[PDB]
Amino acid sequence: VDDDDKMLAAEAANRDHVTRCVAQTGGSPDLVAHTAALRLYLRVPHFLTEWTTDPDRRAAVSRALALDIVSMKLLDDLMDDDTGLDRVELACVCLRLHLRALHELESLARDPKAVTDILEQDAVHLCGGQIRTKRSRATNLREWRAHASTYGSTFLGRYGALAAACGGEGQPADSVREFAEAFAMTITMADDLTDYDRDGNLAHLMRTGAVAGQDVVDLLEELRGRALAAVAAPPGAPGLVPVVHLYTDDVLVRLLPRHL
Amino acid sequence: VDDDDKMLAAEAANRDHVTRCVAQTGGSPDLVAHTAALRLYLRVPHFLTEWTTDPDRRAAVSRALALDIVSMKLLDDLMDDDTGLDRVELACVCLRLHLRALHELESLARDPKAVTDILEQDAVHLCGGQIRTKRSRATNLREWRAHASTYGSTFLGRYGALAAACGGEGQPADSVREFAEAFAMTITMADDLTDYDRNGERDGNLAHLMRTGAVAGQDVVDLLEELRGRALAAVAAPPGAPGLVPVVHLYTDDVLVRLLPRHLGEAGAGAMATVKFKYKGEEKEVDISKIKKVWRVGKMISFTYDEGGGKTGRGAVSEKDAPKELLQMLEKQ
Repeated sequence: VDDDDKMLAAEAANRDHVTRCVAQTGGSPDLVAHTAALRLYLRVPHFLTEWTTDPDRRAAVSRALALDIVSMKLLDDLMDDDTGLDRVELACVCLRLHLRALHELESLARDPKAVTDILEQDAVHLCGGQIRTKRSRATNLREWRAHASTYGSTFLGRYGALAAACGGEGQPADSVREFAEAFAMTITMADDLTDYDRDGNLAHLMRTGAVAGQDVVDLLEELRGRALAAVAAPPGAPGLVPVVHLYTDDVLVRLLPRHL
Repeated sequence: VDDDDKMLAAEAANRDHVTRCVAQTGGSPDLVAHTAALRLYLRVPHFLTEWTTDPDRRAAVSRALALDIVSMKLLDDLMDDDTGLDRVELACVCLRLHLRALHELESLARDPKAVTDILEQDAVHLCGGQIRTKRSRATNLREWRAHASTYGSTFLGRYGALAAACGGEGQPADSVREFAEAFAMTITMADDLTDYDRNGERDGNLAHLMRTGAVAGQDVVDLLEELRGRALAAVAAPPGAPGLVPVVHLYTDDVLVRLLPRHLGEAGAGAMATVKFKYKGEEKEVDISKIKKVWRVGKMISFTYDEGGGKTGRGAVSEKDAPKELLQMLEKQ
């Protein structure tokens, strides 16, 4: 029973918890399936809970985070209106998943108040951030990274902080968040360079020559370094070291050559 | 500074808290103006907090409720997507207002879990309820009422419970939510009978079912009188919110007097009234519609009526056996 076996079971359990929840509140098969197809979004709560030593607590925080992350993904589907999904379903299941997550997270938190503290603290940075992102599109790496710091880093940073708040004492909360913010930007770049083929896209700027390949490599190496430092803070999440390498190397080896 | 002046001030203070909070998140002026226009959504929290004795707590709860009610209104605008407002602003301001409401309410709650408990308890009823409302359009009053009890009654009942949970001591939790649920249905009928023309709404719409013939006017009156009675009962429960009695009457009577007649017509209030009397030895009954002239002689009401053809009828009844309709023609003749 290695780390891959824990990750795979966590991912399956998060998926089942989300799909049961979407189904019982009236989600159509198409909306249930859409939800089941959010692979990395169902998997990333396992990474965020790597510092949680009680295996029962860890599975309960992981699936609570999966409900809210999926909820925020459906809200994001609702603002783009481009899935061909029923907007009533999208909106109603979005609210249902989010309210369940609030309840599951508040019942695991040392201090239930800490859930609403973390969600309010940078709500304006996150929500005002997403508005500015979709208004003025990026024209160089500086602007791309600034925007990806909100809908990517601040977005996962919050779930990092929530995993530390509900994962039992001792967790180095600042390092969990630091990990989430660095990892989020690696996978946001990945998504950008995948979702070009599938206007402020890093892929487009790379291909037009507004952004240079070596700069993207340097950012990825900076984010790798930031993620490795965060998981070496005491106590430490050594399990995340191969994870940081896997997602970073994948952008360098498989995705960068598609745009250069 | 009586109850009408407190109620205006509370809406204006909720409006200020909500519009500032929308502007600070990067909501455009149009979206700020949209939330400012939600007058009843902004006032309703004043009704829900009427039982709160400490006025600094009252104003805090009231504005925190306004934040989440408006947020959920933005979510609704985002699912219909017909406002012309930017979808990204609606979603991001929706989330932001909601997260600020959770923080403010959790700061005032007796229990740290009470807010998320109330929001979770009937989340499936509310969320699955709204899905089925748009999935399967109501074709009669029973169906209209069952749909309306989720996105109206359950919707506001939750803010009722949160007002009680966040409103310190002397809150009859069950009665506050009872009032919210009955009042929400009164308000939801008013919206349907209004938004028929304001929004051009047809499928599942109560005004359409009334005009179509699918729902009878008298059944609508009875439901309004039931919701009035339910709301009056809730605000009479000790320690009482007597300030809410004229508010219940105002909204119910407005549906009865102003909106109903636009969908019923000549006389949509049930059966045509009659006058019973004896005349030349026979039992007689005439419809108010056939009564020509009507006048008073002591306690007696004397009158003529169209008997069919050119023939004119004659009668006199005691004022004790006169229908209100005949006595009204007395006053207006």
